[PDB]
Amino acid sequence: SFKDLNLTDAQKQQIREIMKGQRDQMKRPPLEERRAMHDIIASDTFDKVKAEAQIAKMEEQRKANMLAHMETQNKIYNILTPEQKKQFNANFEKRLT
Amino acid sequence: SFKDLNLTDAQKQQIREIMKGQRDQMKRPPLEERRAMHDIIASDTFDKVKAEAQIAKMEEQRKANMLAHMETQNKIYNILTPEQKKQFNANFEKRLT
Ligand SMILES: [Cl-]
Ligand SMILES: [Cl-]
Ligand SMILES: [Cl-]
Ligand SMILES: [Cl-]
Ligand SMILES: [Cl-]
Ligand SMILES: [Cl-]
Ligand SMILES: [Cl-]
Ligand SMILES: [Mg+2]
Ligand SMILES: [Zn+2]
Ligand SMILES: [Zn+2]
Ligand SMILES: [Zn+2]
Ligand SMILES: [Zn+2]
Ligand SMILES: [Zn+2]
Ligand SMILES: [Zn+2]
Ligand SMILES: [Zn+2]
Ligand SMILES: [Zn+2]
Ligand SMILES: [Zn+2]
Ligand SMILES: [Zn+2]
Ligand SMILES: [Zn+2]
Ligand SMILES: [Zn+2]
Ligand SMILES: [Zn+2]
Repeated sequence: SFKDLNLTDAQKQQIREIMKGQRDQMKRPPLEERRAMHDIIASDTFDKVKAEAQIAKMEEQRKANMLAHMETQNKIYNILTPEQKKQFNANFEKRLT
Repeated sequence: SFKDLNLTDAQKQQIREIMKGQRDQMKRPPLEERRAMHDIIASDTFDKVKAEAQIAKMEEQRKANMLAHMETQNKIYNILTPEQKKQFNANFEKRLT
């Protein structure tokens, strides 16, 4: 939640420039992934080998998405003032998502 | 100047580290050059050969100073974002030193 940091107008513009500078922006849990999960779950046995293959399948896409996310967050962190960084870091310590 | 350069606090710290890292590094003794220049000017006749020797001595100090200056500016340039580099380059066109 960047919005509780009292972002300056300059910082709001800088965030826009960062988010345009790293926009993917991917959709919400691909239907294909869900359908593969569905096939594993709605079966009379749990197929662990099949499940492992399903879990691994989008590893490349996850890597690209998570790299973009982390780089974006790092860029935003670095436009913050020392006061804002302390608040961001305190908030980080309390959340688990 | 740094005119319209939106420096991150991380980059402002990096600049301080660069500028401290050049202000200490090599020696600066310039009063001797100035005193030799003074003695050429405040003399009953102009000694061209002596003046040429003073100028050549000054080239040593100029080299040291210019190398330090350019290296410092290069280090600063390389902490900048692409947007900031474009602004730095535009500003460079308007400044004289
Ligand atoms: Cl489904
Ligand atoms: Cl069956
Ligand atoms: Cl069966
Ligand atoms: Cl793989
Ligand atoms: Cl943490
Ligand atoms: Cl310069
Ligand atoms: Cl300069
Ligand atoms: Mg060096
Ligand atoms: Zn900007
Ligand atoms: Zn389904
Ligand atoms: Zn199915
Ligand atoms: Zn069966
Ligand atoms: Zn296993
Ligand atoms: Zn793998
Ligand atoms: Zn993200
Ligand atoms: Zn995150
Ligand atoms: Zn932490
Ligand atoms: Zn005299
Ligand atoms: Zn002479
Ligand atoms: Zn300089
Ligand atoms: Zn300069």
